[PDB]
Amino acid sequence: LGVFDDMNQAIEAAKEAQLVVKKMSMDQREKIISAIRKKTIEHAETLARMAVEETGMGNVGHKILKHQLVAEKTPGTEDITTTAWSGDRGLTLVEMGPFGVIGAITPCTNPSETIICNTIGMLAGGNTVVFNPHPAAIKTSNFAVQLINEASLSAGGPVNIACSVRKPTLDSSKIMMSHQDIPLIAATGGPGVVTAVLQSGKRGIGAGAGNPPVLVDETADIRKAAEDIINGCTFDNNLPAIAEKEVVAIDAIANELMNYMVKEQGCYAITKEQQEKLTNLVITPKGLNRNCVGKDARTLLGMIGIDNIRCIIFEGEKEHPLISEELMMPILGIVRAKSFDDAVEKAVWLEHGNRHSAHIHSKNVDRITTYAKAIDTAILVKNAPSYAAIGFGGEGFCTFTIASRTGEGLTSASTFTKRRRCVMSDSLCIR
Amino acid sequence: LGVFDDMNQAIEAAKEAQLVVKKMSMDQREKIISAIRKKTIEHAETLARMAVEETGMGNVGHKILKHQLVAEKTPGTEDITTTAWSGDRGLTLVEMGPFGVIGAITPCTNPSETIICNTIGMLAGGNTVVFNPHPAAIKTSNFAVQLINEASLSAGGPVNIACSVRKPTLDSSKIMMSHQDIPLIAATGGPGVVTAVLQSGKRGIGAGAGNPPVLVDETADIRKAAEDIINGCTFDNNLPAIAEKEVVAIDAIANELMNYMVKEQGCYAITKEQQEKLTNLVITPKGLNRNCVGKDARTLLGMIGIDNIRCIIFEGEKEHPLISEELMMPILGIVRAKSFDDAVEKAVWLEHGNRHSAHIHSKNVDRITTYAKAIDTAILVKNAPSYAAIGFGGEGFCTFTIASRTGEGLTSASTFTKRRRCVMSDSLCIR
Amino acid sequence: LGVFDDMNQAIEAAKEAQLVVKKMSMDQREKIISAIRKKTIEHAETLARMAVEETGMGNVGHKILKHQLVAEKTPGTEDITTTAWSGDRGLTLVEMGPFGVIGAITPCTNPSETIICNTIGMLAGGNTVVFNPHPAAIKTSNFAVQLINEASLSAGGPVNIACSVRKPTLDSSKIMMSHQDIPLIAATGGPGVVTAVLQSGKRGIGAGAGNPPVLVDETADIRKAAEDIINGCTFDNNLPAIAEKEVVAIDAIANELMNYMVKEQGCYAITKEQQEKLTNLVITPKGLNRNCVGKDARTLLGMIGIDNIRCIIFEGEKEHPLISEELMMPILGIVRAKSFDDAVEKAVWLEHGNRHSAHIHSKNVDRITTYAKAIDTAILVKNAPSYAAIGFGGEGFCTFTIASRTGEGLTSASTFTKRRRCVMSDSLCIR
Amino acid sequence: LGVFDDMNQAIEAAKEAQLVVKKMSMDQREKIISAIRKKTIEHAETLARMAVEETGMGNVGHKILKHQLVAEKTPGTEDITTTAWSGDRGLTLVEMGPFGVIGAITPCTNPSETIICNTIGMLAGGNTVVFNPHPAAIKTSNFAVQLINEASLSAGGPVNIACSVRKPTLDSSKIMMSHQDIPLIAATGGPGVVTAVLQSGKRGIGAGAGNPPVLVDETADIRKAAEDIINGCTFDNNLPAIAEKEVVAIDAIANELMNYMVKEQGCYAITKEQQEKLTNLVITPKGLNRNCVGKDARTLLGMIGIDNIRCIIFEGEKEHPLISEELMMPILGIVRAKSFDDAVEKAVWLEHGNRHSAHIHSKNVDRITTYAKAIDTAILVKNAPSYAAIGFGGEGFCTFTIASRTGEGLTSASTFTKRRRCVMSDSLCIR
Ligand SMILES: CC(C)(COP(=O)(O)OP(=O)(O)OC[C@H]1O[C@@H](n2cnc3c(N)ncnc32)[C@H](O)[C@@H]1OP(=O)(O)O)[C@@H](O)C(=O)NCCC(=O)NCCS
Ligand SMILES: CC(C)(COP(=O)(O)OP(=O)(O)OC[C@H]1O[C@@H](n2cnc3c(N)ncnc32)[C@H](O)[C@@H]1OP(=O)(O)O)[C@@H](O)C(=O)NCCC(=O)NCCS
Ligand SMILES: CC(C)(COP(=O)(O)OP(=O)(O)OC[C@H]1O[C@@H](n2cnc3c(N)ncnc32)[C@H](O)[C@@H]1OP(=O)(O)O)[C@@H](O)C(=O)NCCC(=O)NCCS
Ligand SMILES: CC(C)(COP(=O)(O)OP(=O)(O)OC[C@H]1O[C@@H](n2cnc3c(N)ncnc32)[C@H](O)[C@@H]1OP(=O)(O)O)[C@@H](O)C(=O)NCCC(=O)NCCS
Repeated sequence: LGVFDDMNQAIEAAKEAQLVVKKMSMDQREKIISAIRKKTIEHAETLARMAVEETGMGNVGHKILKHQLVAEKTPGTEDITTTAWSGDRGLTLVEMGPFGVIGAITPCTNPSETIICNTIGMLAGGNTVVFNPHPAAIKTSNFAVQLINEASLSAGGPVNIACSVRKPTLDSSKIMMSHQDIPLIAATGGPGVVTAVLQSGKRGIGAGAGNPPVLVDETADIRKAAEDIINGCTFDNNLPAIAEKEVVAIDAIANELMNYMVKEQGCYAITKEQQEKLTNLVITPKGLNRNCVGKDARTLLGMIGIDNIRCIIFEGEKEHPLISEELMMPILGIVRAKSFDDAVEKAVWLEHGNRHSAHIHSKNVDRITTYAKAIDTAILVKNAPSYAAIGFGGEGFCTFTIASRTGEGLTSASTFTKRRRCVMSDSLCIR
Repeated sequence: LGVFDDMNQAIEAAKEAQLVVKKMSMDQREKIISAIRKKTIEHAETLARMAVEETGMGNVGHKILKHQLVAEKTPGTEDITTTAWSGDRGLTLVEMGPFGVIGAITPCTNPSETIICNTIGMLAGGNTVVFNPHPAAIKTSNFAVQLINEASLSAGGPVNIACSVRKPTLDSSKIMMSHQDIPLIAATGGPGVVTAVLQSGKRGIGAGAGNPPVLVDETADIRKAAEDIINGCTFDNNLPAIAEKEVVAIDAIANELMNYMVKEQGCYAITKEQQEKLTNLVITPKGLNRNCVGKDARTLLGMIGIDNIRCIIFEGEKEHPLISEELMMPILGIVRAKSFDDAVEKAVWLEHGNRHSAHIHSKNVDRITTYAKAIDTAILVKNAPSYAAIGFGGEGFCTFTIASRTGEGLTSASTFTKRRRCVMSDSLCIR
Repeated sequence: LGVFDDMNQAIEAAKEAQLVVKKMSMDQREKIISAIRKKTIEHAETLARMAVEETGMGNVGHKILKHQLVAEKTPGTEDITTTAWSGDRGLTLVEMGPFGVIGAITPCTNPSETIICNTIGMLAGGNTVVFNPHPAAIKTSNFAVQLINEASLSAGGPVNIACSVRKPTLDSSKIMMSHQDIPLIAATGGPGVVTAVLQSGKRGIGAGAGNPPVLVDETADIRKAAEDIINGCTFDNNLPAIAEKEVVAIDAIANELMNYMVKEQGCYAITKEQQEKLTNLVITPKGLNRNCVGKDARTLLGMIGIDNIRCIIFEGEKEHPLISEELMMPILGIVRAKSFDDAVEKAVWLEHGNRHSAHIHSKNVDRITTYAKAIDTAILVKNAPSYAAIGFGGEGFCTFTIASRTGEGLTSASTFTKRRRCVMSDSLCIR
Repeated sequence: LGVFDDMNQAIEAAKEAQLVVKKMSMDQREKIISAIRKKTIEHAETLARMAVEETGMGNVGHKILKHQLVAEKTPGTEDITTTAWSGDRGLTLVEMGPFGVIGAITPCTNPSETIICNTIGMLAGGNTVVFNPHPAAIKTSNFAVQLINEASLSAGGPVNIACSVRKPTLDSSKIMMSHQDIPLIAATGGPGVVTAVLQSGKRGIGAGAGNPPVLVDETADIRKAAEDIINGCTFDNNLPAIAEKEVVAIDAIANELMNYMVKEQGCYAITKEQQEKLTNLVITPKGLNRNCVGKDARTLLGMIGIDNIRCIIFEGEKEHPLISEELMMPILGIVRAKSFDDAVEKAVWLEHGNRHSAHIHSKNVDRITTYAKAIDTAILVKNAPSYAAIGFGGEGFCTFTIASRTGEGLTSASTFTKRRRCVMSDSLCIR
């Protein structure tokens, strides 16, 4: 249901559906969107269980919360807005119109979250969407597509507002990328897929990688910073791109911070020898060990023969491979800094020019400003866990497509629209 | 001044300048922008004369007005705006940050207009820009770059906020497109350059082609529609992408309309035989005749041995090559329509799926709506000349980079920025 | 529950509640607001029945729809918004803070609609409210107050977010008006109460009277204009201030229009003699006959011995007392106009400088503009029934407090807040 | 020129002018506004000198800067904005229309600043204005009116966009307040005039009094706080309502702060005996000594026989009459606080429920938030002089009419407009 044997079929189906969607009222779109939100909540446990079973990554309870967040806080048609300028020369409107059929490449970390979040946004703007799901999360992804189409059916149709394929491949992704009925592709993934999309001759909205540092200075609430940082790091076993993945801590509070992490936040400190063993396990000749990504801390420790604990920590240099590299594992090094400017320099290196996400615990407005300016990320969270950036304990809406590479930031319905100016000359200014 | 021997030098220079620009206050940027506006006005006659002399296209008086429009109505730092959401969970800001060094590929139709308009916008957002000017308008383009740098010098620097090269080529455009210090390219030109940009692995903001129809229905002010349409068509000899390039007229008013065009608007009606000769002249085995593009009507008529007149008109079918093809010449066919829905169908075919610009003369709100929905263009002008779309007799700002292919519409400073969300958790909501 | 024996008690109670509300999160306010919306829908039939029984005015089915509209389309906390300006000099925020305890004077036409609509808006902005209900609709009004407090209790409190008195009087309204703990009064009623409020030394948000003309010109869809106009006029038996209360029709379509009204819209045309009898009935030495206001057409006709029909119509001069005077009865005179400018002149006289509401059926953009500029009302509806102005078949939110006298227009949560500027100097601009 | 013998003449003249202004284009209004800005700058020295000579208050150099600020940063027609909502049900616009002729009551502290600032704003929205100037600043005020009319003449008229009377009185203010052609009064003054305006049966936009505390905590940059606070306090000899008028300082930094004030900021510390003499001088049986208001510190000290120095300071209790009372003199008491919460409590008492202005020097986000929430003022400045609140070293526009009593905050053009909703049903949504 919405799932096809080949990519050309999927696209044609979505194209037919879009002729209806584009003519639907906002109330009609919103009825479908409401049905999607409801079904996402109703089946959050199933979606969450499916992802862990299929990919081996993450954990069920956190994926339930992520789907609840998508359902509650993804913008709908209220995100489609109009500007008006009027005067003696008349009325000029700027509207957000559909692109048409949008292609979307989705990850195996937040598979159904991305699919459902993209769909709500894209439908609100009058589009339909065709997915090429990640090959490691195909069943989970297509289940979400099927749910979306059931929701639309329950609200009177049409079917195929979201489409996918049974056996997504590099080849089927290439059919999408070169298909002339797809004017826009939303690429949520790694530099591999995204560069390909930005080489397609289409507009591409491109997520990128991150390696988010969290800087803690001596003005911070250190007890709360420990709680926030481990909560954010270990959320869905560090799978989210936004999650804290290393700490830069001012010398004077580093011991207090790590002590709290061990004593109150379920962190286990590993020795140099244990760091060496863990490094050899999780970084391989083929790169990141796929058998380790998104595993919980107790499992990773077990894998190297070390038997409550939810995070692995240690103090190290920024160049340490478990600190400099984005692991998507609950492994969190603490880098000690001599001074604030030292700390900012370390955090900037650690972010690696991704301009994705960065975090700080500090009560000082000048410090916060300095860091924000220097690090220049799509996301900056101050005195909360990273997930405050997508509306979990922070103001603002949720997305799972953070267009750090192409600059649109946290994408929503308005992102996936074409701008149209309508100039009504010398009339309809009523003033 | 701002002009370099090779593209790598240009880019490095712009990159150095941008480290200063990004740290400049809005007042500092605006001082430079004001100086640029002033200099553009001061040298509009020179820029206009240079373009006609160098390219052989357009006319001086209209290019003066286009530069005046750029100077008066291109947005500056006021276009860089901030959103805030606040509540018990604190304060979330969304800001527009710089990309960095932006590459820009510019046309030979509105060469200096595009360069100056792009620069004002890009500087406002904290960027610098490197141009690869059109090879047919190199001297005009680089003069504009030099003016921009003189303006910046007059306001205290820095130099190289806008850079270019002495001898732009396909090769130098390729250095820009593949340069890792350029994260964004603004491509103002034809499908050739734009597709290349959208294959570059960078975000590309892409202008496209158009073929703007103007539909006149029987409710229109026909005398004024004749005036508006010929004024818009013949503006800078039909060079602008937005200009009217064919008419679709309801049968009942078509004769009245064309009569007005001949009697009051300086139009000359050509016979079938003359249409045939003109077609053979302006469409060639190599495509559009470069020796004809942007020539005035008296010149084009002279070229086929026909000796006040500012536009060539005739009645014909939509498929007629002087009607279906975008000529950028003051040649305007009138296509007769049986009914409104017939007229909309003809206009939609004639726009060729460019979703660029379209125009209508009608006083009927339902008719206007029908047409606007069906034609789905970045620009729709109602009851005015096309140039009302860029702020000449219409509400709204000016641009010369209309991103019809990639969907950003009429570009301005905000277009050329990265979005950043800053989440201040549990503080700085003062309510 | 929320209802007190005397006004000073009510105000103190609301004042205590407001110390909690102002510190509530938007999510907490919205939980209560959601409960209020739900309860309003659940008890819409009861509220509607109570009003007709108590006041003798209006009709139950339409009052059900009015309460559904209030519940669905009154803005909540989303209407409380923040502006931000940032640059080198730091960050400036403008926020909407509470006034405190707001007093409100409400009508007997839309009693509970006004109370519930005011409360949702006022609560969203951090205020509480104290009502002095209309003495003709006390039981209906206080039932609505009780419902509001039940909703708040169901969501965890506090009680007394809305308060009222058991026996509202002119005297108790004067205690409210002169009470130093009430910095703002929202006055929904007649010139009597509103002027008193604007003499109170407090800010007053003041509804005024109207006499809304609907102009139909020869370009209109006349069959649909007949339907829309009688639907709008007869909605809740013409009680709403926005409702059509006289027609100005271009000569050429007047007969067609009235024919449709009689043949398809349940209108009964009265003779001059019948007009005379009806005039003597409904206009009295004491003014409008209270026994006639808000009665259906069949009843009014019966009252003068005339026995499907839902509206009384006739053709007459603008000065005819059943045309020039706001009756809040389904009595609708048609004034014939020679020309558009004649029609605009007649409609402007008929609106009596209230600048409240006016309506037009016309497909011509210039005509619409002319009329809109000339009539200068808080509300102008084009080609729909009047109730499109409050979100019933038109874009936009619902209100029952239209501040035509003081200029705030269709009031909502943002209306009832104080503006606060917060200047964070030389920090927290992250760009 | 714009100045009349009696108030009825002034109002009729303004009423005639407004029929033209309301029909003027934004470009036409802005041409006049530009001329007003230019003339204000050109004659700032004259306006400044006139005020000091006439009233005996303030100082010329600071009044020059205040007029430069008015000219540069008062919003014009860009502050008049439009909202649009569109969908299947059509297009709804909300516009800002004129009130008409606005009455304005202006002060003798910032006489011409208020007049010019009000006029720019009011003209932008399509209004004209009639002033009743303060009787102590009549010549200065009417000079400003004359300048405004010269500016309008220079831009082609009309004359009388701003009107005044030769001999303003309580009686002429009452003619304005009760005049039926004035639907709105902007009252910039003391509780006396404002309450009268809020008793007039008109909408009144009401400035109120203040007594702005500046709280300095132990996290502040104390050297800079000393500079900022004395600069803000002593600006135009403490005449502005926004200016710092007492300090609440955390014990631990109070001595450092006052030491800096004496050593670097030209403060003179007075003994208890000198405080007693100064109190007897400046507070009298008739209230504030008019012969002392707005005098410089050297003069006030001289007046009690005490002979570089620009501010008088001393440490005292909050109830000390030179601390608790708003003096509009460069007299600044420092109140010592035991703790932050103590300091907030003291500052809140000192503001006296005016909800006007308050200030803080602190680098701590939580502290700032606590204070902002507790003090609930129209203006809160953090880590700058008070005048950052009107755009002098802070983000945001300038006003001299801060509607603290009625809640509109820092008034501008949009403040002085009526809101109009225009519902275009089932057309002109182009999506
Ligand atoms: C989670 C992860 C380790 C799983 O690895 P995996 O199972 O081997 O799958 P991969 O993502 O490496 O991709 C396998 C191949 O399919 C491609 N691919 C990825 N997503 C695809 C999709 N929807 N559709 C089609 N092909 C896809 C990849 O490019 C790759 O091809 P390649 O061999 O030419 O490089 C990996 O996806 C990853 O590291 N993702 C992080 C990217 C990201 O968004 N990071 C921010 C979050 S912290
Ligand atoms: C005006 C015009 C007829 C002049 O033609 P021209 O002098 O032959 O120049 P061209 O634009 O055709 O380009 C010549 C070559 O340089 C390329 N080129 C164009 N702009 C370039 C630029 N800034 N920098 C480097 N190369 C450029 C072209 O791709 C082309 O290469 P190709 O042979 O591989 O196709 C032509 O530019 C044109 O038709 N432009 C319309 C595009 C447009 O924006 N239309 C909307 C306005 S109505
Ligand atoms: C419906 C209506 C005819 C009922 O008349 P009514 O039962 O006699 O009640 P009234 O509104 O005339 O008011 C009776 C008295 O109580 C006053 N009053 C009205 N509302 C009051 C309220 N909430 N609380 C206290 N007193 C109120 C009135 O000022 C009046 O006092 P008065 O004798 O000094 O003038 C009358 O309210 C009316 O005409 N309202 C229209 C006002 C309006 O908003 N029109 C736009 C809608 S079309
Ligand atoms: C500066 C000041 C001390 C000068 O005092 P003044 O010369 O005696 O003039 P006043 O303002 O006291 O007013 C004198 C009388 O004219 C009235 N008045 C004030 N402004 C008026 C105006 N434009 N037009 C007509 N009457 C006016 C006053 O109400 C007063 O009448 P009253 O005797 O019934 O009370 C006094 O105006 C003042 O204290 N203003 C502060 C109000 C304010 O805005 N404070 C915030 C700034 S810190």
